Amino acid sequence: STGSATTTPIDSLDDAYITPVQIGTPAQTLNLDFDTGSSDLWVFSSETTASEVDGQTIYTPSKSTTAKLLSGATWSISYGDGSSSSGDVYTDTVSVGGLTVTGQAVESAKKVSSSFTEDSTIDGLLGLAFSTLNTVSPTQQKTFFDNAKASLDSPVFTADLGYHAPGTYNFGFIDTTAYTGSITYTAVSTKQGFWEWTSTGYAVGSGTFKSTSIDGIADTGTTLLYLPATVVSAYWAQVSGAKSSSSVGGYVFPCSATLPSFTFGVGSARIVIPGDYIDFGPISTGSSSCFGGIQSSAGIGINIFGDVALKAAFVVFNGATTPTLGFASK
Repeated sequence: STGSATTTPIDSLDDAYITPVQIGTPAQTLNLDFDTGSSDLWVFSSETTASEVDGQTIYTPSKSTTAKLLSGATWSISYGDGSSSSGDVYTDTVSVGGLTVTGQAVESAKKVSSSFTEDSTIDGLLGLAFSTLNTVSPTQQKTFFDNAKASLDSPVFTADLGYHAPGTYNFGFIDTTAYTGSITYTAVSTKQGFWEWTSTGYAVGSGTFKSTSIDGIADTGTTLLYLPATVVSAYWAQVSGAKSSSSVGGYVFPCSATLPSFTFGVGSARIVIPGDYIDFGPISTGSSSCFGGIQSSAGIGINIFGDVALKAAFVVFNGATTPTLGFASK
């Protein structure tokens, strides 16, 4: 089997991407944030505290003839940005782009943090990291991809995120028309439950490529590119007037600036992020100071190849017995 679904930016800045997902019988379609940095499929629901729902579409398990309460199961998650959610668990039929999994754990939110309430466009998350990170207790549950894998034509999914435009998540096949050149594959460590890999270096604009190992995670659920402070300082030094602002919480730059590209290495291959992918617009409405899309990871504990980086590539998440990642230009 295969599946293919369009993923759409939630706003004009590409702050996140939403993908329609069919849950239950009859189908209830919710727009979920596909997140290769986490491993829970959770949704706003008829059980979510009413004051914490503000425009989201909800899953109502009582209206699904295939929903079954997973007795005794609860979940609770906290994300790297400080947001969180928790609740109980159903199993139900879940379909993405024509690919159907029966008995998928659907984690129904009883509580969500304010950042989720305030984002009316995201109805939940669909985790695509390794199932070892799933938070369901006392019996950990499998991700959608883990449940689908054995049925897929090939045990892979691909992320093709657009810049200011829709893109595609495919399951079970590699669309050879969706990229240019070849796909370069690179080793993955699953020891932390992430799609963790080592970039071979970087360049700023037309500058020379610096060969240096940068360990980080491929994370579709993170907006920005978080890299070591040395790398990030080298980037922003090429933007007149850019500075790190403690009050704003990262590098800002004059909105009148032209941003240089940023290149990252995948083996001997190179992925070029155009400068305009690094512009996240005014820090507040009407400001002439703009927020940068490349930020320091120093306060995180891990480097994160988020959407800024991933949207410049066609990315293969190869879930074979020994997982690997592939990157192609497009």
